[PDB]
Amino acid sequence: LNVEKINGEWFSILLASDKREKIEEHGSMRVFVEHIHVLENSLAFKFHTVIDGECSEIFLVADKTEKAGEYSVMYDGFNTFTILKTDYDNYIMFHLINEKDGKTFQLMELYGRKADLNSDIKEKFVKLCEEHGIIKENIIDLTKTNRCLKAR
Ligand SMILES: CCCC[C@H](CC)CO
Ligand SMILES: [Cl-]
Repeated sequence: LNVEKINGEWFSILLASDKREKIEEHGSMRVFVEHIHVLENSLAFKFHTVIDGECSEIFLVADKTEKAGEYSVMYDGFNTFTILKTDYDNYIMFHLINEKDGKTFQLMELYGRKADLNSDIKEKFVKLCEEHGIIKENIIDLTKTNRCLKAR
């Protein structure tokens, strides 16, 4: 991974979790990326989210941890994440682990440089989710939901 090449604008495409409530319409992890800025020691994200039907912004900065490739950020508990796969100019796949209260769950996210991605890429993501114990019923195609695109 050449992390500098993930800089710039992205769209949230598929969102998946082994704790489905977290990514349902009112879940804390139901956020829609707008950009990722690469800094020397971190990744700075801008997201939108819907709160009571209205779009709103969320900004997070994730710091490099002591494990190469891994980043951490506080948001609804303590999160660590890695980049699973990317071609830089079309798709990126993230894997995240949340811890809160002694409990954990996984999130996986597929982002695109455009507002949609083709079915081949989506199906490959779905298979990768399954490989992490995230079942097909726990993968949401955000392109058929409110992603706050009008707010970008
Ligand atoms: C890299 C994943 C960012 C995930 C996000 C904020 C922690 C929630 O969907
Ligand atoms: Cl939308």
